[PDB]
Amino acid sequence: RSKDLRHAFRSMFPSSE
Repeated sequence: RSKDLRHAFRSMFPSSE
């Protein structure tokens, strides 16, 4: 979704990585 696209920003962080 267009709102879920904001969750992709976390992938850049070390928490998601």
